[PDB]
Amino acid sequence: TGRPEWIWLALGTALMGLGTLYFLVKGMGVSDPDAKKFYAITTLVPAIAFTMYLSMLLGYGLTMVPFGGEQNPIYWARYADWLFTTPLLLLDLALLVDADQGTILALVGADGIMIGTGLVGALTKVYSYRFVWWAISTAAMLYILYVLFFGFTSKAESMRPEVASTFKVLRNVTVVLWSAYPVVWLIGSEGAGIVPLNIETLLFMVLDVSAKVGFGLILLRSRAIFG
Ligand SMILES: *C/C=C(C)/C=C/C=C(C)/C=C/C1=C(C)CCCC1(C)C
Repeated sequence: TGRPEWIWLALGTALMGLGTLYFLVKGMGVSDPDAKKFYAITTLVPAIAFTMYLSMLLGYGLTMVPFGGEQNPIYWARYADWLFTTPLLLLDLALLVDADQGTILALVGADGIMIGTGLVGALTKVYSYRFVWWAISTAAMLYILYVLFFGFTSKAESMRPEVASTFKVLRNVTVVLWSAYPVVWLIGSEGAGIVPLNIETLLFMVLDVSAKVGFGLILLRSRAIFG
């Protein structure tokens, strides 16, 4: 097939794999129980991304959805990735500030809605309705970000500065990166079709790699993960 976006898919696969192995190696050397917890969650995130980037590189996770008078190329494997990686990242943040079970449940649930309506919108055949689903998915994301910014930051204040400071950074990287996904979707192949797929794939790999390996490097190198 040789689609123009394959090189970014190859690069995404490469970065996710390397990040996975490094976290795995670093994770199985640590003896602290809590640190092990964080390591297991954070290593699994890029591990899942790697498998999906690899599948997409190999030609899977792609479907032609008709709308706008065109046969549009929609990479659905992405939602198969995000369905599990986004809540895991959320869990990392939750464990960090000792969030409550109710909070976590509500965040993971909002997250499920976000990815769920996102895919439904990415698969919808009525052009205008694709944006209705997109709109709902974004509303869910803003709920999650609101909670992370207003709820979590507040509870991270019961933690040590080292832990509060690590959370701030992770929270910040998350707010900035996550905020970017809906915009990429809106102007890319799933939406307005302004930004071509090859470029769109490039933007997504940069956000995904930054949001997973970037996020993991920051979290796993901190002393805040220790019991
Ligand atoms: C490793 C992957 C990460 C951190 C992915 C984050 C993905 C999002 C914040 C995705 C958000 C979306 C919307 C707000 C609406 C349209 C569809 C999505 C799923 C692209």
